[PDB]
Amino acid sequence: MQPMLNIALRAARSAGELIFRSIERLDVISVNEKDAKDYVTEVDRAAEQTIVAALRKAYPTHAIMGEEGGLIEGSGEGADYLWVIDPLDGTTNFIHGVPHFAVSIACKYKGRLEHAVVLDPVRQEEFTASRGRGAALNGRRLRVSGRKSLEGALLGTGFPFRDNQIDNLDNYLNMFRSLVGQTAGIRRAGAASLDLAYVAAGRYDAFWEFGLSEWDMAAGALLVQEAGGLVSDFTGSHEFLEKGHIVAGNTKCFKALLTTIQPHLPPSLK
Amino acid sequence: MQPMLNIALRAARSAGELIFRSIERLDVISVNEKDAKDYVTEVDRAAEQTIVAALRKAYPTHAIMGEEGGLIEGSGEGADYLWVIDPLDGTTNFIHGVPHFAVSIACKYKGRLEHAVVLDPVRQEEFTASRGRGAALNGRRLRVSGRKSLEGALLGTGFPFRDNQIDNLDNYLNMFRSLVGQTAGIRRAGAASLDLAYVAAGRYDAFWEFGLSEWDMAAGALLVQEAGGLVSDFTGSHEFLEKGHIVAGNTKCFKALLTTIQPHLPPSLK
Ligand SMILES: O=C(O)c1cc(O)c(O)c(O)c1
Ligand SMILES: O=C(O)c1cc(O)c(O)c(O)c1
Repeated sequence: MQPMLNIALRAARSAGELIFRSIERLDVISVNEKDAKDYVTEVDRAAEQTIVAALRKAYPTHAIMGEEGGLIEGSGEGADYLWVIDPLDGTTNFIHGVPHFAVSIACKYKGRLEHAVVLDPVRQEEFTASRGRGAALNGRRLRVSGRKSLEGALLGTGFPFRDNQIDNLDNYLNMFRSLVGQTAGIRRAGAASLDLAYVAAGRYDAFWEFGLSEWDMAAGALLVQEAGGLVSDFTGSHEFLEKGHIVAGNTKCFKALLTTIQPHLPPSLK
Repeated sequence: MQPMLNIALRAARSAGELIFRSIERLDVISVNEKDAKDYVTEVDRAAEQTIVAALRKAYPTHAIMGEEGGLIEGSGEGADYLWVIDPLDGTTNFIHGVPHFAVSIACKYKGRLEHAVVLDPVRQEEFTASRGRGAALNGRRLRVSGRKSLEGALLGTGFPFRDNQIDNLDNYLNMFRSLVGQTAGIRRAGAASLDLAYVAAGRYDAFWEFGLSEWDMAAGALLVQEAGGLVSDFTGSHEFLEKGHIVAGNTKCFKALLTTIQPHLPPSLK
């Protein structure tokens, strides 16, 4: 891999080790729900510090973006590079003790995905990719599935909003209803980055979600493109990071899933 | 532990080793669609034989009822024991290469759940219980969560039915709609056994599903009861194993989920 992807990978590993070590005290701390959520914010910030420290040791002039910290611009040539970091994808799973969550690290050069790490530290699954270098899971070269249609497909989605609102719920369930009929299953495991990784690995045949922020999609999107898959927003265009709505799949199941949800979209998602 | 639970646990381990070894040859699947389902049948039958050989080595007079093999009756005093086995719960996940599935073994004495093992061989998480001894995860005592209401709750569910048409999905989504309300999330992960285990561990606050077979509910239902939790069918009665509909939770989330679904059941599930 590129030295840059190796540094992203090593960062993701250190953060995942700290997050992994952090899940034990939760069931002990879980008795105070608000104090438990405060603790998870603190674990997330410790994970962000671990990632940023490792990245900035190799590239102190790069720009960095996170949910909480926002955009910190670079300097010189480094102004062109942007690290998009989600230190813990699947915070609801994490607070409940559900072992399915991940560190997510993307590197963008002039707005285009260059490098991606999605790291499951419980299963110790390291998903990696660089633009034009392909995708891998623990060093095994990854490829999207061969499935030709939604019949007998396994699809993923989520509902990533921090409150259950009826407009988002109605539109979400409209699409869900329309998408059940044929599939071998529909999966809601609760971490967008792992869903996109699973499409890249051939474990899922397609994935769709709206309401996502860039840090939840960026790495998974490169994994899927480098796996020979397709990624778009709900209009079929390439602004999934900016719009928050994404369809990702193998080529055929991507097209069928994108076409299937259009009749159910409000103009908001068009 | 009791020798009988130890034998259950050892059998679950050997089947998990075989299923784990069987996931590597998949190369995250998509070989031939038709060949893949047959492979799953082969893996499941090999695993059921591995479990049954350990069960009959220790207890040759016990009755045994498997997902593959169906019901084989016992003899003498052994006739009082029924082993209810799913050698691989989460077959659709397994065939796609999604690493979330479990071996599930219950033992019933005179109609009553007596022993339970649910084993996740990827995360190597061994959930165990005997009537009156409590439940454990890798030997560590389990207790259902403290959450007092469905507000910020995490729910588990699934809908394995695929009819020619969307009627049965409609009734399922009637229940789903009524249950979203104030919840933090719902999960659709593909293995009922692990969802009931997750209620028993405090990882889910409650769970509901209909169309389930006994071998997928039996072990998880004892895990929940021994974790201080509640199990019933969709009417609030205790015919979940026979009817295929089940609600499991901590005290308050079990009651609130039971209350919320009552108006939304079809006469099918009364
Ligand atoms: O219940 C859901 O719709 C759901 C809940 C979540 O908290 C979540 O992250 C997800 O991806 C889906
Ligand atoms: O078919 C099943 O055993 C099943 C299907 C699901 O959609 C699901 O979430 C689950 O826990 C189990």
